[PDB]
Amino acid sequence: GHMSFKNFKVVEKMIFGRGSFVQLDDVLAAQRKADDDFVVFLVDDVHQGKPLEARIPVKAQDLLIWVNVDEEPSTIQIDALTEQVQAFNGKLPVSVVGLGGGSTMDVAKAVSLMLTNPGGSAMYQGWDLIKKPAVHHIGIPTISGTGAEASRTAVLCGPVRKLGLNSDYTVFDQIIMDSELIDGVETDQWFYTGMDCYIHCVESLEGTFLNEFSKAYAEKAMDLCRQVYLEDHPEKDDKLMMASFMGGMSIAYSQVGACHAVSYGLSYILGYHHGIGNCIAFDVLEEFYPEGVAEFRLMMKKHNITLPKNICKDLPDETIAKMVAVTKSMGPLWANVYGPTWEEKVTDEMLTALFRRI
Amino acid sequence: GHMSFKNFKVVEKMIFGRGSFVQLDDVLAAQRKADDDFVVFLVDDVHQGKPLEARIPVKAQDLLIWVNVDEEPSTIQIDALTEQVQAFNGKLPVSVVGLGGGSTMDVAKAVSLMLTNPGGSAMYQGWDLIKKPAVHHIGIPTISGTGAEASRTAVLCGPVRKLGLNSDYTVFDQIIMDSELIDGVETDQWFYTGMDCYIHCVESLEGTFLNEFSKAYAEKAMDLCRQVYLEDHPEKDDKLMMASFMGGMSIAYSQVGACHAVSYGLSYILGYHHGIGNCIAFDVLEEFYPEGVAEFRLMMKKHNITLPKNICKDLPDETIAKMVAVTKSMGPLWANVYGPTWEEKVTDEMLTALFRRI
Ligand SMILES: NC(=O)c1ccc[n+]([C@@H]2O[C@H](COP(=O)([O-])OP(=O)(O)OC[C@H]3O[C@@H](n4cnc5c(N)ncnc54)[C@H](O)[C@@H]3O)[C@@H](O)[C@H]2O)c1
Ligand SMILES: NC(=O)c1ccc[n+]([C@@H]2O[C@H](COP(=O)([O-])OP(=O)(O)OC[C@H]3O[C@@H](n4cnc5c(N)ncnc54)[C@H](O)[C@@H]3O)[C@@H](O)[C@H]2O)c1
Ligand SMILES: [Cl-]
Ligand SMILES: [Cl-]
Ligand SMILES: [Cl-]
Ligand SMILES: [Cl-]
Ligand SMILES: [Zn+2]
Ligand SMILES: [Zn+2]
Repeated sequence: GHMSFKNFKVVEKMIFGRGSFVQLDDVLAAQRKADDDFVVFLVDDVHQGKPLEARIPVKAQDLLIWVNVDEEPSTIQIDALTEQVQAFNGKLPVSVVGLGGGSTMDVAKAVSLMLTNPGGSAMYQGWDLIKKPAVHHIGIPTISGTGAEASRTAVLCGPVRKLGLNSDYTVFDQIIMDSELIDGVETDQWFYTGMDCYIHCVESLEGTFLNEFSKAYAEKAMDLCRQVYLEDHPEKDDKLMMASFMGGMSIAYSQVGACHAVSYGLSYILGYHHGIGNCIAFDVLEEFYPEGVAEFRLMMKKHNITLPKNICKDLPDETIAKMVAVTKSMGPLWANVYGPTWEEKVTDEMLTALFRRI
Repeated sequence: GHMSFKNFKVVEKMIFGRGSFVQLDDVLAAQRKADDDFVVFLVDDVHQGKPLEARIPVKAQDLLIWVNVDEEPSTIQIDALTEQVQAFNGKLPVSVVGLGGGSTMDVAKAVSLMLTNPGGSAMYQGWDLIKKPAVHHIGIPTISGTGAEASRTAVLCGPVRKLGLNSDYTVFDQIIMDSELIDGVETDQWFYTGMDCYIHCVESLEGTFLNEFSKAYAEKAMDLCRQVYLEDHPEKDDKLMMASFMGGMSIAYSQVGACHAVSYGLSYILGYHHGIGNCIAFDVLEEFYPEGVAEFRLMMKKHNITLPKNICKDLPDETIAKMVAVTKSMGPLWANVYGPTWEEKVTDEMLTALFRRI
């Protein structure tokens, strides 16, 4: 035998450019072989009533689903959506479009997978469980930072917990990166989601699992984040969309760390959304990432960002302990932070003290 | 109608990591459906007698061709190689491997194309002329900087001139980036080929045709080049391989400029190789790229690089004029430098004066 590095599968086709949403209809047309071939549009319901709605190239035969992301995606939701598509028409759609953030894009990835992989989405939560190629699927981010447009995963809250459908088949066939679509995101959520990128970079770049491929992508996306959140460039939306993209590219040969691991306890037990949750966690992690936290804090001041505080002050001991146990279980993240002796530092007590500061 | 941005097609699968050459045999095995399915290895003849030769996973049925790159690739060469493969076996090979620099990788791309596209390689020099998908093809760079592992082109000297087979079908199906394979490149050629990356970045980043996608890739590869040629990092070979890669990625929404346009006259009339030729040209282009040329010159001093000088001092006027006319004809490059009024600055006299300084 020999050791193997990951053979990394990327999004094969991409359009970058402001206004490029207008090209979606042509990309779709190339998949519509028959007159009646149809497309599923999964669209974040934030876009309902906004200028983008009128531009979505929906045909008479197509299925437009408004996705509500008040809660992040779940296996139940995926399974209901996949049955909806199945009841809508006897034919497979020729493409599934995810038009939204990480949540909606992940919904589109997962639906496109479940349309060709029976048994429900929970069954495929894990690594390389998907047996058949997905329906052709297109990702179109309308808020930048998760890198979900680029990744091989779709993160779903299952019967227990948030875990991804990781597979080469998960990857979008096509992405369209049109930063006009993000120009209206509100300041706080713009900050929360873009900090998903920045924080991920900081974590990855301090990790024990890192090569120069991932390092170069993470460095440059962090650089782009600094330009967006500390400077004032006319191309700020294109820069942030590019950062997001580069972040996603960096995932291959890197890992997250202490912020994601903590954030994961907050999300799973207290229902905090992914972006805000990482920001909340990062602000108590100055001992892990002193430079990144200091810079993050200047970024927050620059943009009048106020994080909620005292979230965990009065919670029952038992609820803390549940977050502690979830966080502690994320071995590969803690190994990324501390190396193979991580179990000696990642204690119930050290974690409890972090959560009590949030 | 609407405007369209390019829908950029990238290498779909990639392995990055030192030692990953050992994985080539497994990647090949996945293409060998029948016992007797064969592979073509196109290998730069520099590797003959070197440690790499013994490691190439050549099977009894396979065809190993030593490619001599004393001259850069030509349509005649491509056509002869494609006929050799055709005479070797009645079946199509299941993959074509290019193991070498830009020259060898481009030979592999072009052979893999010609095996499924009859009529000779000259006929396909241009844009999107290829009618049928290529044979599965794998690029494995053994000297870093051209970005040819990433690009949609294969540059061949045709009946006239160097022009590429540009097509989405040209793109490698798989790249393997193993910087162990570049650790032995000699100082001067290491410099010439890595400067292909750096100079390309400088040109692109000053261009009128540039978006933030290409800008971020070009910036980061230029950053990596600076780390390699001005600093002294233990990971210098991984950094340069990554720079090369990122350079290739930047091509989509950018263009070259005055260095490539000049260099092209030198190559076509005087037979200068691509890397050295760009270095030779760049050293007279301080008025176009003052900062890049100054830095390039410190890089040369750091590595005891001496460029040949007085190349054109005594040439016949007529030979200068041929280089001038070739260089002047590269409109899109000159438009990248000066914008749509470029014809008023790009004169016979201005170009002649540059060439007489080389
Ligand atoms: N697949 C992956 O690799 C990956 C990576 C990181 C995170 N994630 C997942 O991504 C999800 C979070 O994604 P996210 O941070 O983009 O947030 P999101 O998709 O939940 O959206 C956040 C909010 O912004 C709103 N929004 C979206 N586009 C907008 C626009 N143009 N204008 C105004 N508002 C807009 C949404 O309606 C929602 O209120 C989580 O479920 C997380 O698990 C996935
Ligand atoms: N397809 C593209 O997008 C693209 C882009 C830029 C340039 N190009 C083309 O690339 C070609 C030049 O490529 P290049 O600069 O890599 O040089 P190359 O392929 O010609 O090789 C240069 C020299 O280095 C030697 N070499 C290669 N690997 C080595 C190793 N491991 N150790 C020692 N010596 C080694 C070669 O034998 C040769 O002498 C030109 O034909 C140019 O037109 C193509
Ligand atoms: Cl829904
Ligand atoms: Cl929340
Ligand atoms: Cl040859
Ligand atoms: Cl030469
Ligand atoms: Zn995240
Ligand atoms: Zn070049």
